[PDB]
This record gives sequence, structure tokens and C-alpha cells, in this order.
Amino acid sequence: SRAEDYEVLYTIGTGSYGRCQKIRRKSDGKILVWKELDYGSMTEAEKQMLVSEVNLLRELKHPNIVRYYDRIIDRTNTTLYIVMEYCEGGDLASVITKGTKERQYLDEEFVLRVMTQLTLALKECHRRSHRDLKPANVFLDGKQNVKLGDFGLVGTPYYMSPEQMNRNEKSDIWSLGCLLYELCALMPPFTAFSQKELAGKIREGKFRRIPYRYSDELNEIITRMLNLKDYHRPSVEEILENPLILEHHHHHH
Ligand SMILES: C[C@@H](Oc1cc(-c2cc(-c3cc(CN(C)C)cs3)cnc2N)ccc1C(N)=O)c1ccccc1C(F)(F)F
Repeated sequence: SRAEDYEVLYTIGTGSYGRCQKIRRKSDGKILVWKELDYGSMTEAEKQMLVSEVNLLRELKHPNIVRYYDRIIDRTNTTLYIVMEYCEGGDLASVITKGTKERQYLDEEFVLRVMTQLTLALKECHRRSHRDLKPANVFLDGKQNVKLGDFGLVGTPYYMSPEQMNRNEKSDIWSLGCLLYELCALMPPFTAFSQKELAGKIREGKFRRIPYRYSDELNEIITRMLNLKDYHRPSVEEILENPLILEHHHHHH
């Protein structure tokens, strides 16, 4: 459990937060990644909070939750390393953006994967009661698995549920609703330039149908998650009972 145990291959992302690197475990050669965080400029409280958060990541083990492996302390450089599984496919935001650029929609089969495995991510999270559902916090591994990251655990809040927007597990369904709709449409269900305009549209509750390449069945379910009334949204359970969702849409080792 020392930085010396891993070798850095190269950097994937920079912050902000700090830095994310693809690394290799020396004992076996397993490819992982770790988040870098320089805690040198933090008070004692912030550091007790940070330690508080990290103890959480150690608790969740689930095939659709980005897997925590290790936490490494380097008091020399005041650097904290959080080591996790490598998700070779990246985040969903990039996939959506890529989709926007080369003007190519994604396959319904892919949406069904994301819909299925993330609904199971939720179901796990609600049970342990968190993480927030947005493209940036959703990762893909090398095996068509879909994993939820730790974000949440200036910009327009596109995914804000009608009830929040105000003063609930059903609020999460809405957010998931917005995420799949964006995966299909390559754009959020409600767009605007100001939050106030946004708010006005969300209270109206209208949006385009997702593209016609997507089945009425898919459209209907996403549409149901975007229902203005929280109690009309399908629960995690009604989502999974849907005829669209099959075994091969689940995670695989
Ligand atoms: C800050 C960071 O956080 C997370 C990163 C990962 C994660 C990302 C990746 C990526 C692979 C690639 C493709 N590359 C081959 C070109 C782009 S990103 C690989 N393994 C990972 N474990 C997973 C979870 C989190 C998290 N915060 O929970 C993050 C977040 C969003 C987008 C990029 C990053 C980055 F780049 F810093 F890792």
C-alpha cells in the first residue's frame, strides 16, 4: 500500500481536483488508475472530511459502481492517491459529445445497457440509505459494462427534477430519465440559456420525442421517467420488469 507498489504509465486527466493517471500494479501487472490529490493546503477539518469521504468509497462493492481498490498516503509530498479500476471506454459525456460531432446516434442496444446497469446502480445506492447521475459520472469498461462514479458523493442544471427545482428516490428516476434521453437525442430534454428559462420549460414538461430510430417501447419508458409527477415515474423495479430489458443487457465478468 505504497505509491512504490504501482508504476505510472501516463496521465488521463488534470484538475481542478488534481490528476488522474493510468497505472500498473507491480505485483501482477493489473492496469488500474488513481486519482491524485494534494492535501497540503487543507485545514484539519477538510482533511477529516476527506478521510470521511474516502471511508465511504471503501464500503460500496457493486458491479455497476466504479470499484475502489486502495488509498495511498505520501506525507512527503502531501499527496493522496485513490486507486480504482480502469474503465477503458471513458465517460458517457465524451461518448455523447463524440456522437454530436460525427453526427452518429448510438445503438438502442447500448442505451438499453446503460439504462439497465445504471438502474441497478441506483437500486444499490437507495439500499445503502448519493452519487449523481450525469454523463460525466458514468464510465464504461472493456466489457460493455457501465459504471457509476463518485461525483456528488456556473453551469445550467439540465437534470434538475421539478420537485427539487423546488423544495426522493423518484427524483433520481427523472435524472436517469434525462440522461438516457440525452444519450438517445444527443441533447438534453430541456435546454435554455438561463436557469430561469430552464425552470420554466421543465414545469411545462414538453420535449421532442427521441429519434425515430429508437423503438416506441424505449421512448415510452424514457418518457415515463420524465413525468412531471414524481409518483407517475416508474420505480427501479417497474423499470427492470420492462420487456426491453434482457439478460445480455446486464453486467458481465
Ligand atoms: C476525474 C475523473 O474521475 C474518474 C475517472 C474514472 C476513469 C476514467 C477513465 C478514462 C479513460 C479514458 C480514455 N483514455 C483511454 C483515452 C478517458 S477517461 C478510466 N478509468 C477510470 N477509472 C472513473 C471514475 C471517476 C470518478 N471521478 O468517479 C474523470 C471524470 C470524468 C471524466 C474524466 C476523468 C479523468 F479523466 F480524470 F479520469
